Amino acid sequence: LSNKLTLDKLDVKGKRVVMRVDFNVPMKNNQITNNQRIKAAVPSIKFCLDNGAKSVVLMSHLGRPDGVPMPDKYSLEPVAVELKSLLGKDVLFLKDCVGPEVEKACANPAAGSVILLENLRFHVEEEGKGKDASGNKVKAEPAKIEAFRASLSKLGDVYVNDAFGTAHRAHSSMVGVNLPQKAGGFLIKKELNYFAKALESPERPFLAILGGAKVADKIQLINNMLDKVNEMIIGGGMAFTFLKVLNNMEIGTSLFDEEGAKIVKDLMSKAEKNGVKITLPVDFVTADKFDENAKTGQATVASGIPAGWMGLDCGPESSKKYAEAVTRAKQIVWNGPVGVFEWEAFARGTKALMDEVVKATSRGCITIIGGGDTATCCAKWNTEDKVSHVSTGGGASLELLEGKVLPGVDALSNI
Ligand SMILES: Nc1ncnc2c1ncn2[C@@H]1O[C@H](COP(=O)(O)OP(=O)(O)O)[C@@H](O)[C@H]1O
Ligand SMILES: [Mg+2]
Repeated sequence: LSNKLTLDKLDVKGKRVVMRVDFNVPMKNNQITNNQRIKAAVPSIKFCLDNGAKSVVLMSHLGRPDGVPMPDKYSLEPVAVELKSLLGKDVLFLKDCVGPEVEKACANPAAGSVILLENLRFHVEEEGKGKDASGNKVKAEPAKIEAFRASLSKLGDVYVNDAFGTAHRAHSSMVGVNLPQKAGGFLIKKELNYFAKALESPERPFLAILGGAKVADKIQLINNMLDKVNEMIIGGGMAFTFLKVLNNMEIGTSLFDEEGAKIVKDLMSKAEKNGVKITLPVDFVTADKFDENAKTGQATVASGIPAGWMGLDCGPESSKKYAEAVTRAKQIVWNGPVGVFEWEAFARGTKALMDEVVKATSRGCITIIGGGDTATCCAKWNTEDKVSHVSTGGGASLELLEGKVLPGVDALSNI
């Protein structure tokens, strides 16, 4: 960022600001479970308003609608409502993010107008791909992508990107906006500065804790991370891929990444060569279906998971092994709950791991927890202030740990 235009050097007096934020907040039945990512953008938004912005037009994705409109499942409308509360200002919600009606509402707003656009991923051109409404994979057309970007660019005179949590995504709203000044917000500044200091020479041992459910994405990041860390917990939804390939463990209907499976053995060889201690769980809480009211069971690696059942949390021997890796660390980066922590039957391991990480912070371990869902763990159990840093970035944070530049940063104007 030292090299890039940032919002503190952007003259906004009388300008419309179009601002990409990560408002991809966790939900249960169109209710916001954690407004952390919303609050995190407020400093950038208030700056613009305080310094005389004509308008701030906010844009984000929510979940993975795959390029089809899904207002019933994936609308940002609840986020506009929560934003109102957080800003003390009213927020005009629009039901689309591009096209003539949107351009019109954004062309010349009343001074101080805050506008939140609908889910960008209701359009295929944001990601550059998705699925048609029948579930068949489609790829977007370049001339349509270009038009999508041109339409977004009409909505502001100047562009800010404060979407740290999405900064690893080279999507239209993140790298494609064509305006003369493209400036990083304060949340991006705050996050890049923390990780720059913490990644420069990590305290050792440096433990990465990888869990969660986006197994196809995350498994592809392990290879570079193995040059940076001394230990790695591979837990949550990611473990099953590894145990299937390594132990031939019967995993039931647990998450499994078919492509990921093909590099597991390569990753474990690299880990052995780099002296990275891999800790996989050894036991599970199982469920007879993917429901919070499912019947619960126990499984071990040796027993396997029964057919039709899925592992949704680690068990007590796993928690103990996770605790011992946490006890040995001087620095930790954790992204991905180690169970379906949202559901109380499957929350105990993630809760146990959190208690250990809080303890560790107390004896001077540098502890970093990131992700839309992993940070919600901290909100759930009131630990946001009992670890060293809660980041709004999960996958974005792991890509920094890999040593990469984030495209959403790299696309900003130079100083
Ligand atoms: N064994 C599992 N099977 C399915 N989902 C899991 C498992 N363990 C954790 N999860 C889920 O992982 C999700 C979070 O994954 P992810 O989005 O990758 O993390 P973050 O948002 O912190 O980057 C949670 O919603 C949680 O329910
Ligand atoms: Mg997530």
